[PDB]
Amino acid sequence: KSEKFAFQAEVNRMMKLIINSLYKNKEIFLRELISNASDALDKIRLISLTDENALAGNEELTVKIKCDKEKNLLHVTDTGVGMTREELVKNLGTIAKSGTSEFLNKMTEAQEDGQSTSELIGQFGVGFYSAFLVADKVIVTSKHNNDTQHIWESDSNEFSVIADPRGNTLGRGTTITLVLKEEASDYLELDTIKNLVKKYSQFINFPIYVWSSKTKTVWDWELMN
Ligand SMILES: Nc1nc(Cl)nc2c1ncn2[C@H]1CC[C@@H](CO)O1
Repeated sequence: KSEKFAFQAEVNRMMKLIINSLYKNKEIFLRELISNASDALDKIRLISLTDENALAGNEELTVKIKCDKEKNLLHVTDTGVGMTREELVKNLGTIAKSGTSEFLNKMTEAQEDGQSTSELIGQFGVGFYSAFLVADKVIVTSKHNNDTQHIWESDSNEFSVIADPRGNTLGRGTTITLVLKEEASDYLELDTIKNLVKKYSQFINFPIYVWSSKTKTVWDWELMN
């Protein structure tokens, strides 16, 4: 079943531009993943204004983050609109999305004339690739109302997509899972991530939770808002 794909040339070049742009600010990857989740949440919310059964698969609209230090994984899950198999292949593997080409051009000039590019990335919502600053592997599990649950996975040298054998566990939404580099083990620490989630979510119109503990050990979603 597992079908392999090569990234489109432009995306390879875009990945490199993005990476070298935030290379001294690796922490910004989290802000972009949260921003992406926010976008996905706004889409499903707008769709709910028309489609009455829009939220059936998952009546909540949240962003939930969890550190799995023991597995060296960081997970960013949203109950947003999700992506069908085709959207996983197209949105992550190519520049087809309308204004992505515009970003490639502006981001290239800006970077040339010493202008800030940090805002461009957030502006055109192409911050997903900054995950490769702290991850050796990025896995995107997604469930869209019009398709079954799939998994996209990449080490940046190519990518695969397979139907998720685990069935439909998300309900609706997306999970970005990062297999962190050694140099980034820090992002496995609750205190660190929790701090980042707050410094980058105070402007999100959706509730943002981090799976934290007290310590007898109590585990539950802590609202960072
Ligand atoms: N979390 C995401 N949810 C949805 Cl529905 N789409 C996403 C998400 N993260 C990334 N994408 C899509 C939109 C931008 C594109 C390239 O980063 O991939």
